[PDB]
Amino acid sequence: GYINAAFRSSRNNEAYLFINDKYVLLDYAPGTSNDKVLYGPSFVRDGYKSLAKTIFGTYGIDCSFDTEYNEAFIFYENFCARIDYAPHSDKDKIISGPKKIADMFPFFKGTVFENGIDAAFRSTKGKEVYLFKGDKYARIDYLTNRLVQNKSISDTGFPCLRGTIFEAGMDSAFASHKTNEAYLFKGEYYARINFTPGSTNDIMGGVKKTLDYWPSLRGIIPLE
Amino acid sequence: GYINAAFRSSRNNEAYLFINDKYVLLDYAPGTSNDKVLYGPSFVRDGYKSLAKTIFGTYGIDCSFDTEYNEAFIFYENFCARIDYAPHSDKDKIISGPKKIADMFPFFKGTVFENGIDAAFRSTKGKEVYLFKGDKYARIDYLTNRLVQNKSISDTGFPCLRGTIFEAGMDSAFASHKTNEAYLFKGEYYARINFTPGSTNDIMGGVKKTLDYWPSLRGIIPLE
Ligand SMILES: [Ca+2]
Ligand SMILES: [Ca+2]
Ligand SMILES: [Cl-]
Ligand SMILES: [Cl-]
Ligand SMILES: [Cl-]
Ligand code: NA
Repeated sequence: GYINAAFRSSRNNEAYLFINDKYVLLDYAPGTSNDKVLYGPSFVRDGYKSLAKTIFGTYGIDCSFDTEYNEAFIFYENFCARIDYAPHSDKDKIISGPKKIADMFPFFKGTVFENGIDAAFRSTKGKEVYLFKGDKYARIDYLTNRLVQNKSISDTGFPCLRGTIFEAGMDSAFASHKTNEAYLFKGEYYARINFTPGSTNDIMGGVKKTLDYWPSLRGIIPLE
Repeated sequence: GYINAAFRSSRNNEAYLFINDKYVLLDYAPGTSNDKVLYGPSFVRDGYKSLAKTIFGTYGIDCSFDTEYNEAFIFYENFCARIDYAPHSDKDKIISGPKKIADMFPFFKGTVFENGIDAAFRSTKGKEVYLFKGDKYARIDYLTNRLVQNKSISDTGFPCLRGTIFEAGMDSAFASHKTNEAYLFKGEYYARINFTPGSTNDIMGGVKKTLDYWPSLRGIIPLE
């Protein structure tokens, strides 16, 4: 039971992390630690009124990514929804869905992404998102609803992950409030990366143990 | 666009039929051809407002059975919920779920029923129910949450069904308010059967074309 999904809040330096059927709201304070739990751990169904009687409320959220304003796509197995997460209030609502992935994103039909997605993060470019499944990644535009390029190997688009535990897949991710940086998680490990839409990038600090650098998560992960 | 799910109402001679993402409430006037549409066709989304923001609202119901009082279990693929259908009123609500079938009914783990069920009808005996998947059927008690006997081929428990289209599966079923009768559906066909819990068992006037004997369904099946 490690971090299964995450997205960047519209609130500065804040991020929602999903673990099993629970979530935490974190001030992740980039470049220090110093990170601090703001809310949770609590059941998704308790913190998100609009998700209470849904599969997301029962089983939690296994992938997500922020889009714009106070909205985010959330996933569980082959299903997804777009929600308004109304940060710091009880006014969350389902905007679109819930739908199967294939009905929300027709271009994933007959692909490995059809039955579920491992992780995703929001790009700094237009309305683009990177999504990950097994050792593959996709790059999409969620507004025009299109695949920007062929699905390919994670290391083809992210050469800096060659030779690390992340080359074979990742469990969760979110974009930082710092431009062109992102966090990737897998088991007890994380990495902070600098990406640039195009190619040639780097890992800032290498693969670190998560609890060594996110002290706020000590009594939380791994969740029994 | 055929009947996918159905259950018997607590109100005398009324049944709910599910087709695609819609439903109809029928006075099905048994042993007779004076059935009549009490309500619908309507979207499940619209008739049951407790389901509007769930997978059941988006995709409809593919299996169902009444339990007792004003309750019924509903299914869509590997998911199910127990609902109060609060007949001839608003105020329908979810009681339990949505949950995976294997979480609601743990004895189905590792069986063909784990990922979905074709059809079901409530027994006259105790809190027993007959559920169908492919050419197999199960007998359960939903109150005690117990598989009552081994999973058997459908023709092992309903020999009368041998040599008919039903021997290989049912799309949909519900129990009649008439004691020990049930209706079975598949394609443009249906049968009415007299069953006897724990014994054998017969067919009432053979397989008939549905539209011939259920005129109130004229504009409704096949739905687009
Ligand atoms: Ca995940
Ligand atoms: Ca069915
Ligand atoms: Cl998944
Ligand atoms: Cl792609
Ligand atoms: Cl749902
Ligand atoms: Na998923």
